[PDB]
Amino acid sequence: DNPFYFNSDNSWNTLFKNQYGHIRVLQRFDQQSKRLQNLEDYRLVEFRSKPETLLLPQQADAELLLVVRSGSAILVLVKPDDRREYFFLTSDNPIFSDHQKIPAGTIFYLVNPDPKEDLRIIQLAMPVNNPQIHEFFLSSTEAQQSYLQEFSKHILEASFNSKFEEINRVLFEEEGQQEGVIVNIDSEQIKELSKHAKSSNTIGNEFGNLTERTDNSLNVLISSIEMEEGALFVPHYYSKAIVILVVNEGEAHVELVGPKGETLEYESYRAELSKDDVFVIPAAYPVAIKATSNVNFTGFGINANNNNRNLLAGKTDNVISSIGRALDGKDVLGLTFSGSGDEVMKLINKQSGSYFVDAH
Amino acid sequence: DNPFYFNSDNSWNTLFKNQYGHIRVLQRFDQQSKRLQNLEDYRLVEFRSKPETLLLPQQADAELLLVVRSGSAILVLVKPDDRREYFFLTSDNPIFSDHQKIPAGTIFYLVNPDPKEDLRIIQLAMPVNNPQIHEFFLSSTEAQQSYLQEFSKHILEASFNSKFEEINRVLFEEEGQQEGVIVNIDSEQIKELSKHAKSSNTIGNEFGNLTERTDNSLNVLISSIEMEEGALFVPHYYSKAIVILVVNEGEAHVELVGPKGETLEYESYRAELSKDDVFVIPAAYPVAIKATSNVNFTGFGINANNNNRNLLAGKTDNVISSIGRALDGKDVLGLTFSGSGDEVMKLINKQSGSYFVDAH
Amino acid sequence: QDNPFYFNSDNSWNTLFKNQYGHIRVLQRFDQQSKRLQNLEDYRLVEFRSKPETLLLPQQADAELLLVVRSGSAILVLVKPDDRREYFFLTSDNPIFSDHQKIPAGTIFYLVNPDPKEDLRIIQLAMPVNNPQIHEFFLSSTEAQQSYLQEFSKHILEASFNSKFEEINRVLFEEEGQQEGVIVNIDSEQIKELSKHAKSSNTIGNEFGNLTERTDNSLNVLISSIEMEEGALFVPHYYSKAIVILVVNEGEAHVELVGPKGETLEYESYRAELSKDDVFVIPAAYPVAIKATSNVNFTGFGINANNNNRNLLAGKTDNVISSIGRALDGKDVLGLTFSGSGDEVMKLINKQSGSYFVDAH
Ligand SMILES: *[C@@H]1O[C@H](CO)[C@@H](O)[C@H](O)[C@H]1NC(C)=O
Ligand SMILES: *[C@@H]1O[C@H](CO)[C@@H](O)[C@H](O)[C@H]1NC(C)=O
Ligand SMILES: *[C@@H]1O[C@H](CO)[C@@H](O)[C@H](O)[C@H]1NC(C)=O
Repeated sequence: DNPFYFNSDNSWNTLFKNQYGHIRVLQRFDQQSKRLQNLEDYRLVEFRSKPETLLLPQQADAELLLVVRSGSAILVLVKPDDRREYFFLTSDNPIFSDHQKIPAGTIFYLVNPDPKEDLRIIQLAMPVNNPQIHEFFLSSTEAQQSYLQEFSKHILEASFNSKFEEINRVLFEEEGQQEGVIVNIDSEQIKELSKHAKSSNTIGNEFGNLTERTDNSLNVLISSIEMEEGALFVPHYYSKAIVILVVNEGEAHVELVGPKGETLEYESYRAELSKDDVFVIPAAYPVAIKATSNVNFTGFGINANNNNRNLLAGKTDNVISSIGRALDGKDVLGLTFSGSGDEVMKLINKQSGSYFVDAH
Repeated sequence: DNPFYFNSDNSWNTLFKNQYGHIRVLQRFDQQSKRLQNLEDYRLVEFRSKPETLLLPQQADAELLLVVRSGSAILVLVKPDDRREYFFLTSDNPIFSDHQKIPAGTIFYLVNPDPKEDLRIIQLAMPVNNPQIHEFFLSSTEAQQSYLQEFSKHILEASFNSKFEEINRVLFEEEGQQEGVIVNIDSEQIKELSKHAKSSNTIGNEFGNLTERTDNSLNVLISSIEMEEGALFVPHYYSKAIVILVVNEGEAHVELVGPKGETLEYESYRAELSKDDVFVIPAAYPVAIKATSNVNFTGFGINANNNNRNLLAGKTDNVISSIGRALDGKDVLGLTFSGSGDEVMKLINKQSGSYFVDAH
Repeated sequence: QDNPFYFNSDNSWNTLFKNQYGHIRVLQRFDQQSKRLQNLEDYRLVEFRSKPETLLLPQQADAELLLVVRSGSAILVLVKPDDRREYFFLTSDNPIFSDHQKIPAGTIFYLVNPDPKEDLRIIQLAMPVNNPQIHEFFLSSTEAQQSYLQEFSKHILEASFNSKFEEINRVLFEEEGQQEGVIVNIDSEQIKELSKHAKSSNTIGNEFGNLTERTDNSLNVLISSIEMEEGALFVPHYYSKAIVILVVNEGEAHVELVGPKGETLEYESYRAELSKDDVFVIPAAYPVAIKATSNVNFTGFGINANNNNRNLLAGKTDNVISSIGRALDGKDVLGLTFSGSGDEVMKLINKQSGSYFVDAH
C-alpha cells in the first residue's frame, strides 16, 4: 500500500455522465490515510464535455479554483444584484488565461465554444459546511429535479404569486425538459457570447518544462509540467507546499522518499503513473519523476506562499553545492558524505543540466 | 430526523438558575451530527435576569459576542492596569447599540437597571482551549466557592500577606456570602452608573423587517428578524455564511433543502419552530420561512465577509431575473426550465414584493 | 490520567538519536495525553544537547521551528537553494546576541557548538506541516542512518549525477569512510572563518524573580524566561488568551493550577512538583501560582498570544481585583462578591506591597 498514490480505477466517483460529457469527484484524502489528514479540507473535481455544449446553472457550497487543462471555455458568473461577469478560458494561447476562482455559492454556467476540441477541466474545491462537496442545480431535467421543487406547493404559489399549475407548467413540466445537465447548444447563439467574453514563468529545456503561478489570496500554487519520453525530473523537494499531482496525458515513473511508516529510517514509495492518476507529495519529501512516455501534468500546491524549490542535482537551485559554498562548507560536506569536500563538489559538478535531465 | 433542528425542550442545559435569573448553554453542534462539524468551535450561551439585578464578576476562556434580545443592560469591562469600559445596551432605541464583543479572559459584570423589565441575552461563544466553555466566578456565595479558594493556605497567606484567618473572614466566611451569582441590587446604586454608562441596514415592509450587521474583524454577522403573522420570507440562500437562527418569541414553519442523506438528489428538511429553538442554515442551502404567529428571531452568521444574499422570488436580489439579463439570459433560462425564456421571465414578474410576502 | 496537565520527563520524551556527543528528544503528543489538550494537536517540543566543539549534520524538517538556547552558544547556518546563506550566533545570557531564531519549514540547516568547555542546550517549538508527526530528513550517510539520497534507484542516481554508480557510491555512500552518527566532533581551527562572520552578523521582576517575554507577531507566539530565588512565589494570576507551555530548564518548583472538575461551576486543584525537563500546560484564563522550591529557571512558549493580557490576583501591579474596586461602583460590587464589605476587602488587597514575585519562605 503506497498511501500517496490514487489509482484512477478507484479514486474518482461519477457524479454525472451522458453522451455530451461527465463530472467526477476524487475521494477524501484523509479517508485513504490519516497521514494525509492535513488534506481533509480539500477535494478534486474533474469535468469533460464534447464541442458546443452548455453546463446548466448551479451553485456549490465550496470555493473552486477552475483550471482548463485542454480546450477553451466561456464562463459566466451571475450576481444576485443584477451584475454578470464573463471570462474566456483557453489552456494554451498566451492571450487568455487558463484558470479562474469562483466564490462559494456563486451561480455559474459553462460553455465549450469550439466545434472540434473537447473542454477538459480540473478544479481544486474547498467545501464550506463540512468536507463533502454539494452542487445545487437550478435546472429541472430528466436526470435531476430542480431544488425549487422541494418546497411546499403553497409556499411556491405565495412566493411567485401564481397557481401551482401555472408555475409548474412554465418551470417543471416533464415535457420540454432537457435530458441532463450537459446540454448541446447551437452554433448561432454562442458567437454573440464568445465575442463579448473575449473582449474581457517557465523553467525547462530540451527534455521538460515547468510553469508555476501563485495566488497570494488563496495561498495556492498552480503548475504545468511537460516532459518528453525518457526525460527525468531530478531529485528535489518543495519546502512548504503540499503538492497534488494529476496526469493529463502520458505515463511516468515516480519515486518518493518518505518516513518508514518517528525515526531516522526511510523507505521509498515508487509508483507508475498514468492518465487521471493523482499522486500526493508532502511538504519537504524528496521526489524524482521520469517520463515513461511523453507526459504532462497539472498540480496544485497548497501552503504555497514563500515556498522554495530545492534541487539535489544539476547546475540550477542545487542545495548541496550551496552547502559546499558556505563559509567553512567543504569541511561540512566531507563530514556529511564519505568522500572529501573536494571529491563531492567534483561529482556535484559533472552534471551540466538543470531540472530536467535525460535518463536513458 | 432533522439534524439542523435544536428543540429547546431538550437542547439547552442550565449552568445556574435562581429566583433572579438563569444561564444555560446550548449543546455541541458537531455532537448532534457530524454534518455540523464546521461548527465544533462555536457555542451559544443564554441568560435572563429580573429587574434591578447584577451578575457577579467572572472571566471565561472564550470570545463572547453578546446580544440584547430584550431589555437593557449595563456592561462593564475591568482591565488589570486600572481600567474599565462602560456600555449601555438596549434592544430598541436607536440611541445605543444592542450588542458587544468581549475579548477572551476579560473580567466583566452585568446589570439590568430597569425597574420593570427582564433582561434577555443571547451570545455567540468561541472557546479558546477545547470545545467546552469555562466560566470562572470570582464570587463566594452559597451556590459556589471562589476560584481563589482552590489555592493552598500557604499560597494564600503569602500572596496577600495575611493570616489565613483574616483572609477567610474577609473573602470566604460563610456568614455573609450572597446566595448565588445573580444578585438583587438597589435602585439608588444604579443611578449614577446609568449616567456614566450612557455617556460612554434594514430591508422589509409591512410583512416583516430584516436588520443585519457584520463584524469585519470577527468575520461574523448579526441579523434581527421580525415578521408579522402569516408573512413569508421567500426562498433564498446565502453564498458563504453558515447561519444560526434563534427564536426569541413566537412560532414559525421552515423548509431547508439540501443533500438527501454526494449526489444530485435533494431532500426537504422542514420544522415547526418556537421560542429558544435553534436552527442551522448551512451555506448555499435554499431555505424559506413562514410565520405561524408574530415572531422575532436573532441570527448569527459565521464566515460572513463577502457573503451574498441570493433570492429566488420577488423584485429585490433575485438571481433568476439576473440570469435572464445576461447576454443570452433568455436562451439559458430557456434551457434551464420547461418554459421558454420569455415565459419564465414573465412568470418571475408577477410578484411585486421583495423578501417578505403575504402568505396568510 | 490523574493530573492531565503534567508531563513527567521520565515517561514523556522519546529519544530520536543519542551518542557520546549529544542527543535529540521529541516530546509525546499533547492530545495523545489528554483530550482536554485538543488545541495543541498541531504543536510539538524538541530538545537537543551537544558537547563542546561538535557539529550536527545538514537536514531539513517538515515543521516550522522556533529555536531557543537554554544555555551555551551556537552558530546556526541556514542554506538556501539559490546560492544564499544565513548565519546566526545565538547565546543564552549576554544581552548582545539573540537567544532564539525561527527556521522555516523545509530549510536545510546545520548547527555548531563553538565553545571549548560548555555544552549547548536547546529547547524548540515545532509546528509540523504534513500531519502531527515531525519528520527530519538527514542528508548524511553515517553508521547510524542512511542518506535519503540512498533511497532512489541506482539508475535514477546515475542519470541525475551523470556518473557511474560505482563512483557515486565511492564518493558519497562508501561505508569505508563514514562517520558514526549525526552529531559529530570538530576542530576549533576548522570553524575559524565561520565563527568570525557569525559573531559579526521586556523584563519585569525584583529580588525574587524576573520575567522576560517577547512576541513574534508574525507567528502569534510568545517566548518567556523565568528565574526565581528558592522560596519565591509567582502569586496567583492568569493570561487572558494565550495557552502557555512551561519547561523546567534547571531547578525545582511547586505548581498549583485551578481548572474545572472535568461545564459546571465547580473548580478543582491540579498540583505537581516539577523538576528538570518536565512540561506543564497552563490553559488560557485558568488561574495559577508557582512556588519555587529550589533556585529554578523556566522557558515557556505562549501560543495565541497577540493581544494577551496578564491578570494578577495579588500585588501592587496588574491586580484585577483592585481594578474592580476602583470602578464607578467597585466597592459596592466587591461587597456583594465576597463575604466581607467593600472597604474590608479593599483594605486586605493593599497589604501586599510586592508585585508579581513575592517571598514565601
Ligand atoms: C519546453 O519544451 C520544449 C521541448 O523541449 C522546448 O522547445 C520549449 O522551448 C520549452 N519551453 C517552452 C516555453 O515551450
Ligand atoms: C417592520 O416589520 C414589522 C413586522 O412585520 C412591520 O410590522 C413594520 O410595519 C415594519 N415597519 C417598518 C417601518 O419597517
Ligand atoms: C532579577 O532577578 C534576579 C533573580 O531572582 C535578582 O537577583 C536580580 O537582581 C533582578 N534584577 C536584575 C536587573 O537582574
